[PDB]
Amino acid sequence: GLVVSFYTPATDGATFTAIAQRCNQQFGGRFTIAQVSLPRSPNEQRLQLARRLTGNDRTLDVMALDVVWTAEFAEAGWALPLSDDPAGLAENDAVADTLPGPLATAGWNHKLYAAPVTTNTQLLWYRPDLVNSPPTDWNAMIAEAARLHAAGEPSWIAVQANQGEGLVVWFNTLLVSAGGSVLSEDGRHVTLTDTPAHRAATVSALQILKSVATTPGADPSITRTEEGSARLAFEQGKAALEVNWPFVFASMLENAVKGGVPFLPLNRIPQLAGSINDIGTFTPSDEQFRIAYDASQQVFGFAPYPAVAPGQPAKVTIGGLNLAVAKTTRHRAEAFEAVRCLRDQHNQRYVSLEGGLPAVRASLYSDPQFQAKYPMHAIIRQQLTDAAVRPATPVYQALSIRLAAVLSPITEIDPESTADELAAQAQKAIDGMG
Ligand SMILES: CC(=O)NC[C@H]1O[C@H](O[C@H]2O[C@H](CO)[C@@H](O)[C@H](O)[C@H]2O)[C@H](O)[C@@H](O)[C@@H]1O
Repeated sequence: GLVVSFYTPATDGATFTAIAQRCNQQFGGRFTIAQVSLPRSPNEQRLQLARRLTGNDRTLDVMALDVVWTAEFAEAGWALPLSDDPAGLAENDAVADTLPGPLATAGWNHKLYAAPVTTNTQLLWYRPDLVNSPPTDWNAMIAEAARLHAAGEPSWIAVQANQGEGLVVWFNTLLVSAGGSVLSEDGRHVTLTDTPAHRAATVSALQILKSVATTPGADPSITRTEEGSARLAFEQGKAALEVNWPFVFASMLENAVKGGVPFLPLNRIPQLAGSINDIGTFTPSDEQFRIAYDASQQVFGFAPYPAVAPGQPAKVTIGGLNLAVAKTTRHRAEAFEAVRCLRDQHNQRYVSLEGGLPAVRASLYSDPQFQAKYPMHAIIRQQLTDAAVRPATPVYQALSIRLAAVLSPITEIDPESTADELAAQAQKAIDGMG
């Protein structure tokens, strides 16, 4: 039969490949889903997809889009509205049993242009052996890092924030948690410094970035043009504190069974031998998962994202992937059917438990079988319930590029002047000038 192309980020290739294979057994010769990988950064995923769309690549069918691209891909007509499904089933499937935050990321001008498949929110990860209590706010984070430095322990605070979208996500979380916002609701005005309260929020966020940057024992990966991994920095024992997406859970066990984690020698447990499947994925039995998790809990713990204002949780920036159908497709019906199968219950369980990507199906967070294998479900769902959002605007690419260029390196942030520079660059971005 025909082939529905399914473009996903390369680091999520295998996972989605597996999901496609499952769905391929359910169509039975009618058509086949073929996964194709896109580069690692959201900007490059966007660039590849945009080149194929403006180039009228008629072989491009289904796209796994970062939540930040919806607006653009809706305004350009690149992502077909879900109401363009010839079967008329896409919208109802997308809203059914799906968390409202992801759905909000999938909409534009009161219409859905994608069906959420994965969502994302950052947690705090710590070494319970070296850190007696997980810090609840960012000043506590700085104090704990300084204490670990004074104790000769790893004092890095591992944040996946080099000079790109990760840094913008960190800033957005800090800013919204402080009561601020990059843009107005309609995305037409810059709200970083337009009122005293807004400017105060921006200044507090920049101050937190600067103080984390210059904390005793700070990571030297920020003062360089690096592609460093906070996940691997934690897994190598260089950091006892990390804020990152939940996939680092699935990584930690997996890499520990492969022998790649020094302080967690899961590879030396005979009962875990063979728990790595033939394509390199940690697929434990129930008892093997119990063994691995109970061993990991003495050196690996999770906690809510640190608050900005002590006394209430943070507003954590939402991320994830929404499934959209490209306007270039020759088979709208099969593309939307594939979208529906790719996000069904079984594949959501798989994408969360094996792929490390938070599911969007609300039912799963109320499923005890799922909860027993995904111990972070409660914190994830609560952080998704009151999540921060990045601005939804068709010029988000230029906006994020300009904001990242100003923010980095965070060692050079001067809160007041940097706030003014951020507002000016954001204005340039939204003026059709970025
Ligand atoms: C480094 C960073 O944080 N960039 C911002 C994007 O982070 C998330 O996406 C990345 O991480 C996911 C794993 O958790 C992975 O599936 C994606 O392929 C990565 O691009 C987040 O989901 C995105 O919305 C952020 O834009």
